[PDB]
Amino acid sequence: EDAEAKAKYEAEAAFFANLKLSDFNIIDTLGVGGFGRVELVQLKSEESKTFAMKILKKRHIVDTRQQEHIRSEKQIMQGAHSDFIVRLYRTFKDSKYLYMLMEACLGGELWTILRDRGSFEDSTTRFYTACVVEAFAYLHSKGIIYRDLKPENLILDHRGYAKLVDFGFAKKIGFGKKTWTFCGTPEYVAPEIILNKGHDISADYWSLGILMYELLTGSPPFSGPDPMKTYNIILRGIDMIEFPKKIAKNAANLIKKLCRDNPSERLGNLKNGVKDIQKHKWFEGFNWEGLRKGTLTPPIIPSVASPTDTSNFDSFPEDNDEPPPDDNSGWDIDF
Repeated sequence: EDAEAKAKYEAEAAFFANLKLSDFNIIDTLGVGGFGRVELVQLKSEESKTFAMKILKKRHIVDTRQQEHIRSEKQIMQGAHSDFIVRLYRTFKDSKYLYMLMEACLGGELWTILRDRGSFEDSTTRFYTACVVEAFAYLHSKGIIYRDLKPENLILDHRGYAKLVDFGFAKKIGFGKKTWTFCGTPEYVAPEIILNKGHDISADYWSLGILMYELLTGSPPFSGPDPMKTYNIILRGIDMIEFPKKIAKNAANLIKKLCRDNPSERLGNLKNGVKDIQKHKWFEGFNWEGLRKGTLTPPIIPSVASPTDTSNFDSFPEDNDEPPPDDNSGWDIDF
């Protein structure tokens, strides 16, 4: 359906080029962080159309020296056209804020669902991991590293399909090159990142193993009382970890194959690439075709009554903060 899809995407681009911020009403808050907030917004002329608007304070970006990361986030997410990646339709800007008009996924944050349930069963975790694998296949085929994989970066749509959000640390990297930024909490850093050896797409495969473990247990496999102990545990290796009994044999095999120390040895980096992950015995009987067609039934069916239903999210108080200072540095010229 390539010609149909291209026509649909062109029509979308033309549709969003014409919108202004005054075309939207704020419905409710979907998330609050240090970056800013994510507000559910409703198009005034078509009340069935709602979106997740991420609103970031520009001065806080400058203070944290995240300008390049944010520009990369916009470029990568706005150019990505994947059913397993939250769409970024367009951006806005004024002197104090950046605005990112994203696809609204009202099934809820995977991290809050994981919190409520404690842990996910094997088949549930398998569905979510397959969603991540498809997203990674797309990005890596485009030479993009995601880096920031964790439950907080996955969100469910109204169907229960999981999609990657937050591309703040995503980065395009050349063949035969590496990047050096230490991103993410200490529990999620690959060994090459801990040892300051540089990293590439292979680090994503490490994170995939971590994510499976966390989804199956509620906690990532390497965690100490302090960051240095955490890194020493990571250097000790996935094979030195005492896996809990609930993790199935094949899941443990796949986790160990993704979390190998040598980046060139990790599953997904070998001769058949991501196929080696998809063909792993853990995915025996998993219908990848049905997942990409949307016909596979998700493990958790969200209840969403309408495009303005935010009941799958935690409640958040309205923004009452002092506005940040203006930022006219011009680094946001493309927004």
